[PDB]
Amino acid sequence: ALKAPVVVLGAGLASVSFVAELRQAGYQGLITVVGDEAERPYDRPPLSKDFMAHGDAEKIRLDCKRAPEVEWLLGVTAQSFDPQAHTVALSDGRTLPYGTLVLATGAAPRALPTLQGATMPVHTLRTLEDARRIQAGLRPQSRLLIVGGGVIGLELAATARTAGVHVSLVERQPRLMSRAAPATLADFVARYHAAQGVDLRFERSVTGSVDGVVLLDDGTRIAADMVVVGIGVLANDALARAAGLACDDGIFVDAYGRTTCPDVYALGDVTRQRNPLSGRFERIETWSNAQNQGIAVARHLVDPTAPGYAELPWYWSDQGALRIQVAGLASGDEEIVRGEVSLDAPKFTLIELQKGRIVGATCVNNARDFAPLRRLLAVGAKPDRAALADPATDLRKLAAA
Amino acid sequence: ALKAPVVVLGAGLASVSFVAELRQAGYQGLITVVGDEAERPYDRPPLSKDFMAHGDAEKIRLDCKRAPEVEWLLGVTAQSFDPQAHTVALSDGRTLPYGTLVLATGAAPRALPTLQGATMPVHTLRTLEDARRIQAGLRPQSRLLIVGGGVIGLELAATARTAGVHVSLVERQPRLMSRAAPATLADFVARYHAAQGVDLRFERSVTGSVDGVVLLDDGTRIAADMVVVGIGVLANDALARAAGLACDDGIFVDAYGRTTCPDVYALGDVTRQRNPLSGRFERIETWSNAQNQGIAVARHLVDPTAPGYAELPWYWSDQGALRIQVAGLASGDEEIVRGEVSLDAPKFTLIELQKGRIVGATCVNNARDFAPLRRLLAVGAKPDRAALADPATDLRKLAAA
Ligand SMILES: Cc1cc2nc3c(=O)[nH]c(=O)nc-3n(C[C@H](O)[C@H](O)[C@H](O)COP(=O)(O)OP(=O)(O)OC[C@H]3O[C@@H](n4cnc5c(N)ncnc54)[C@H](O)[C@@H]3O)c2cc1C
Ligand SMILES: Cc1cc2nc3c(=O)[nH]c(=O)nc-3n(C[C@H](O)[C@H](O)[C@H](O)COP(=O)(O)OP(=O)(O)OC[C@H]3O[C@@H](n4cnc5c(N)ncnc54)[C@H](O)[C@@H]3O)c2cc1C
Ligand SMILES: NC(=O)C1=CN([C@@H]2O[C@H](COP(=O)(O)OP(=O)(O)OC[C@H]3O[C@@H](n4cnc5c(N)ncnc54)[C@H](OP(=O)(O)O)[C@@H]3O)[C@@H](O)[C@H]2O)C=CC1
Ligand SMILES: NC(=O)C1=CN([C@@H]2O[C@H](COP(=O)(O)OP(=O)(O)OC[C@H]3O[C@@H](n4cnc5c(N)ncnc54)[C@H](OP(=O)(O)O)[C@@H]3O)[C@@H](O)[C@H]2O)C=CC1
Repeated sequence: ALKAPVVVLGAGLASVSFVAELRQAGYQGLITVVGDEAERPYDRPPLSKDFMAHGDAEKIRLDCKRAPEVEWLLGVTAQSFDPQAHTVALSDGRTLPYGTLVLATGAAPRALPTLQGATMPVHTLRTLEDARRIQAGLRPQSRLLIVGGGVIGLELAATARTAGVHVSLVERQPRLMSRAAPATLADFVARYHAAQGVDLRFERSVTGSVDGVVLLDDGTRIAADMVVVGIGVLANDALARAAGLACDDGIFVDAYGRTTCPDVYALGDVTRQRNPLSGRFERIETWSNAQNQGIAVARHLVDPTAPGYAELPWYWSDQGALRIQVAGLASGDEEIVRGEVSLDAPKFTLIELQKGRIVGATCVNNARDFAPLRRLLAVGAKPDRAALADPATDLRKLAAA
Repeated sequence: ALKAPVVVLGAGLASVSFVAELRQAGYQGLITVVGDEAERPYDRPPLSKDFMAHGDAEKIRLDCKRAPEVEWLLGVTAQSFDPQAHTVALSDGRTLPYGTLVLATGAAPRALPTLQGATMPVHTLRTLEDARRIQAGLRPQSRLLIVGGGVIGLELAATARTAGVHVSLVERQPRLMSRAAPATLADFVARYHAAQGVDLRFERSVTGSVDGVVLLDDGTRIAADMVVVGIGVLANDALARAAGLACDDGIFVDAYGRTTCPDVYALGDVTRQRNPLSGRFERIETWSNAQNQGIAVARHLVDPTAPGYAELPWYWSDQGALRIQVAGLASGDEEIVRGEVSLDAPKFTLIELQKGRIVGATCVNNARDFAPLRRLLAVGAKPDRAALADPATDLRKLAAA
């Protein structure tokens, strides 16, 4: 079942969470983690916010305290694994044996093919190294072009604007945050960023670039000092594909984290997995999934009577004045709006229903309502829609029933 | 690896092919097959053609000669399996032990929700029982409505027209065969069926029905004596889902037929698997996949040095005067047309290319060209596009190089 020794590939949040849970659950056998970045394991969300702005990496490290007696092979790349021999080949020339192999290799940013041969700075934002490079190439009154209106681009937009950087943003879709956000939220978010001076360009794609100017598909030009591309990520599933595991931009796993290869597990951003709400497989890229799927897989490995991973997806995104929280599905057959949707001290809550049942929720600058909404979502609650809209209703009270 | 005893769930083409290959490859341990239909195992394509027209089921049975010493439990439903206990629970009250479990349970037709409460005959066409019922409810000059312009509906359309049945066909898409057919082929096929008297209704959906009349979304009505619904199939993956395997309208498998559950394999229509051409996972519903994936999985189970399943997808469809064969992707960046596309003695070949490389092909009434085109497709050939178009070119010769 859980067979020693355990080897984990990747040393991000998912991996750290997994190995800390193994220890906490009582596994005392060998754990070796292989991490290609030569960095003390660290959390990524500050890279678009407080780290980007203030630059102290020692405030963003992950705590490995709950993972004692782990050897972390930092700055080392796993090059292949042989699932028959039960071995992993490392870039430093060593080989690791394993009883259980855990793939927690995450995802890497998609490149924009039309900027491949560019002769101006073009960066993506995923690592400490990326953050440091983008940080050092921006100055107040510089001109930053962001490609992609996802949460990373928008988080960077906010931070750049606060620093006095002029920001343009090109998005292929008619709206921002098309991945996992209610249209009502996306529209408001566009309203917010436009008011903070972001120059938004919708339904535009980059067709190429020439000597410091980016070219768009509507025949026009944008001049920038730097391009940051944030058009999503792609699973780091190369080792899995080579070794014969089922993959498709992500390693297919069940609720136990099992791949199609015996004794090989996967978790976090690298996985394609079931979303219990939609009942479909999806590659979930959220911080909460990385942590929670990692814990769930570990728990069940040590104690096979534990249930499989069962959490419903949620995320937050901090974008300047907007502290955004989103849980569940972006849409249902009904949206209930609690509060006013206003740039004047923004504060509101959205609730998505499907046939009377809560299937998703959004809070903007309203954390207190988000926890109880997540509880209602989990148990498939069907509150009175009238009470859901009524400002006088205590969602915390409601949730407690 | 291959651990006795072997239990297979489902007794269709995929299952028969799998168990015959196990025997041929040298496995001599127990094989028990559980098949819910109380029928000698049989092939389905004649159900829309020669069986529908002539009604002799003894011409459509699968040969189990190459699968000696197999117990076929016909008319028995597997209700669950316990992958820990390594047992399968049967509807007759018995339990089967297994060393290796193989899920070959196929797929069932999708129902049309707007006809659920209908009070006129509404059938789907998948089994011998379906065929017999549709057969007995049609008469010459009866009015048949077919919902769905896939190969099954079109095959039935042809057979019904030949029998003197009036046929209407409603399709949601602007074209027929939207699943896996080049647009050039689909357009011609519509031309053919219209000329044979089929009343085609595109971009229409059924909204319901009232007392022998079907209602459409454009506010209109179609009167028919019988509706046959052919809007695709859904994987029979219930046992897999309950048992904790990764599934999403189909059981995820790698090229060895492995699911995410140790000692459980799956093959045929029930599987979601990698299409090597598109590099994406797909549920492939072709006869050739059922047979060939079943053989490939068996071969590798007996002999683990054998390669995994590697075939590229292809199918045929016999529709009246049109003997259609299609291999690979429906489209690339270029289509080459060999011959004239004409209702006057139809005979032509399409070739789809992607950056010089053959990625798909179609033959209509030209079997001799289809085999060599499949060989060129397999090795990713890049023939001179000029020679591909030139009528004087021998594709068989070309393929032999
Ligand atoms: C700029 C930024 C802002 C973010 N803000 C938010 C946010 O507002 N909200 C939110 O929910 N999430 C946010 N995220 C955080 C995010 O969701 C987590 O970082 C992520 O989900 C963690 O997943 P992971 O541990 O599986 O993968 P990763 O963090 O990618 O870790 C995988 C590691 O494995 C390494 N690796 C890959 N292949 C190999 C190999 N062969 N050998 C060794 N190592 C290998 C990778 O390089 C990587 O270091 C943000 C991320 C970024 C980059
Ligand atoms: C009308 C018709 C026309 C066709 N014509 C074409 C064609 O022109 N071209 C083409 O390429 N293909 C055609 N097909 C044939 C087709 O592609 C094959 O029949 C199919 O791919 C076989 O897949 P299978 O063996 O995996 O599944 P199936 O044939 O569905 O066999 C699975 C069996 O398992 C049974 N089962 C499911 N659950 C359980 C359980 N819990 N316990 C026991 N048994 C269970 C099912 O009832 C079924 O009998 C046609 C099919 C039909 C119905
Ligand atoms: N469910 C989840 O997994 C969610 C994850 N997050 C976060 O998302 C982050 C990563 O994604 P991010 O970088 O922000 O970008 P996104 O994945 O959000 O994508 C942003 C936009 O880029 C567009 N795009 C994608 N591909 C291309 C392309 N080839 N050319 C031009 N445009 C393209 C997309 O449009 P289009 O749709 O047309 O391709 C999309 O509108 C992760 O860090 C994660 O934390 C946030 C919410 C939910
Ligand atoms: N690659 C493969 O797997 C292929 C399999 N085949 C054969 O396909 C057969 C089964 O499919 P078949 O029954 O013919 O139908 P199809 O899967 O071909 O679908 C036919 C049409 O039905 C429409 N449709 C689907 N769902 C609905 C719905 N809920 N309401 C209204 N219309 C809908 C589809 O449109 P829409 O797209 O909008 O949903 C589609 O255009 C199998 O027997 C197999 O042999 C043939 C070629 C390739």
